[PDB]
Amino acid sequence: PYDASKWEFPRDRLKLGKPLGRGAFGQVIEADAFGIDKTATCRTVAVKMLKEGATHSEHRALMSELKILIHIGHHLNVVNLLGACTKPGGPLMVIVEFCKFGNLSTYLRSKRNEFVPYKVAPEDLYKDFLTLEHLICYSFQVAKGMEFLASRKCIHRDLAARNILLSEKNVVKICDFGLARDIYKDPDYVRKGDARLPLKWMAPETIFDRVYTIQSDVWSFGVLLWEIFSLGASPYPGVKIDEEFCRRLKEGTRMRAPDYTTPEMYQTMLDCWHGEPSQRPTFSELVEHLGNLLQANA
Ligand SMILES: CC#CC1=Nc2ccc(NC(=O)Cc3ncc(Oc4ccnc5cc(OC)ccc45)cc3OC)cc2C(C)(C)O1
Repeated sequence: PYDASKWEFPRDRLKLGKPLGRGAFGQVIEADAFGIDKTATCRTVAVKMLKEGATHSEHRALMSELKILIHIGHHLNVVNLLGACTKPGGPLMVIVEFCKFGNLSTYLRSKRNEFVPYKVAPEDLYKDFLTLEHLICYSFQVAKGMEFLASRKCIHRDLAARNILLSEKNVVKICDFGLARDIYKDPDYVRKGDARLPLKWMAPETIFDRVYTIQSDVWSFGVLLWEIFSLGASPYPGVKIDEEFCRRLKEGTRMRAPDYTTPEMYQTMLDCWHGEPSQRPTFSELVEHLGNLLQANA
């Protein structure tokens, strides 16, 4: 359902700005919302809306997404829904908290040179570098977000570092650009049947049987871990994404360890990549595991 008394935000109280992500039919825009949260307070927000080319079907899909985000609720590691513009005579707009640093994939890749496994040096004390603690922390935060989302009976279907955002104080948030990404222009999406699917993140039961579950999200999570500990590299490097790739993956062929991983983190990847979906760990198990890794790290 949609409770307008709670979620409806007047279009006039929203000041639209620069594009944040653009698709063919959808887009995410930066905006200035007046009193969306705390009474009479300006706040930077990100708005998802449709663009030229979009049809009634994309409009329907955007309303479903808004209703799903309403149903989800608040969690520190899930992008937070602030409101919506659903009234006639204007476009449908889904408003969320702004995440300053953008997607995790671009962010890690940009900071790849500023990576030091451990900050042991006394001179390095006052420098904003990426450490193994930071990477384990992001991995653990995504798992807490995915555990929360699992408890809400949701399935993501496109978990990847491109769908993780970085906010202030190293807080990561799960998101879904969806229509705000041009998948027909994007290389992470490969043509399979009548659609463009994120093949490199998909579990084998999804590539062949089109079966999406919380455990197939765990597989994607394993691929996301590879993205994190590769510092934003593209999965399966040098591999042609075709029928031979799909065949080998079902047989048990896995990715090699990324250049910045710890043996245990690659083991956690391998566990997430177990062929049988029931044998892959749960998000609740990954929270405790990654939580222990972060406590041992200190
Ligand atoms: C189990 C499970 C699960 C599960 N989890 C979800 C989590 C999130 C969503 N949808 C969204 O977040 C919509 C959305 N995504 C990214 C958006 O882009 C941004 C925002 C904030 N800051 C951004 C800064 C930026 O550059 C600096 C650039 C972009 C940004 C906006 C935006 O809405 C407006 C959907 C789901 C579904 C699939 C329903 O399921």
